[PDB]
Amino acid sequence: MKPHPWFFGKIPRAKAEEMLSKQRHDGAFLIRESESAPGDFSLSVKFGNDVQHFKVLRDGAGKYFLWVVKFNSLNELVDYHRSTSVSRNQQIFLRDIEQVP
Amino acid sequence: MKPHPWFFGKIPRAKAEEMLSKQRHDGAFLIRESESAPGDFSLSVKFGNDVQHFKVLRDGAGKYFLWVVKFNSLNELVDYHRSTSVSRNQQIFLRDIEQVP
Ligand SMILES: CC[C@H](C)[C@H](NC(=O)[C@@H](CC(=O)NC)Cc1ccc(OP(=O)(O)O)cc1)C(=O)N[C@@H](CC(N)=O)C(N)=O
Ligand SMILES: CC[C@H](C)[C@H](NC(=O)[C@@H](CC(=O)NC)Cc1ccc(OP(=O)(O)O)cc1)C(=O)N[C@@H](CC(N)=O)C(N)=O
Repeated sequence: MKPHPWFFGKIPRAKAEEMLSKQRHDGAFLIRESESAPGDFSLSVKFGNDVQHFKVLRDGAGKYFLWVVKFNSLNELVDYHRSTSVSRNQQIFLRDIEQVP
Repeated sequence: MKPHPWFFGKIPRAKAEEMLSKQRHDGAFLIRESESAPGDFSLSVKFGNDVQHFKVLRDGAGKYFLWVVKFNSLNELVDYHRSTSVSRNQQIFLRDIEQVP
């Protein structure tokens, strides 16, 4: 197993936008630890000339979700959204960022 | 910025032990998403011929901690424990795993 290329920890929201702006393909994303909401995660995704931000929500048991379907881990939430759009306005599917070697 | 080499998402506790057992230096670690406690994180660390597991605890606001000092993110908790032992029985400091290229 290898570490996930999408977990950036505590990077500012603006930094996520700076990074994803340079990505070529829509869907390029990263999970970050919110600075405005300590203890919560945020999902930042590239789409066109913009970067969309989503709150990773939790149900009463601690399961994670964006809209309706929830999971036992961020890992599963991320994988589910690689084939089910994270957006309700466009078909945007998560894909790993082209990491800098 | 680059993704953190310590976040492995949802990997089994046994898999974390398998991986860390191969690491040469004490302190080599990874953060994983608990399978027994969905929504919670676990910290696995190598020490000698064993792999120690810690529950990443949360306070009422969602801050993370192992013992007493708490942080606004897993990222900060991890960095704090690179210079303050995660153990009360041995001086074990977190250090990035020697990732396989
Ligand atoms: C345009 C992207 C998506 C579609 C849209 N996003 C949103 O509504 C954003 C709004 C925002 O960024 N406010 C500052 C949600 C959001 C709110 C705060 C936030 O703070 P940071 O952790 O500091 O970045 C991050 C994201 C949405 O409808 N989100 C849904 C679904 C979701 N899980 O976010 C919602 N608002 O419940
Ligand atoms: C030997 C390692 C450390 C020192 C020790 N660890 C512990 O007590 C472990 C016990 C355990 O693994 N039970 C199965 C805590 C622990 C408990 C459950 C667990 O489940 P998984 O997410 O499925 O792996 C992981 C770790 C401890 O005293 N931990 C403290 C501090 C902490 N934050 O874990 C505690 N138990 O509160």
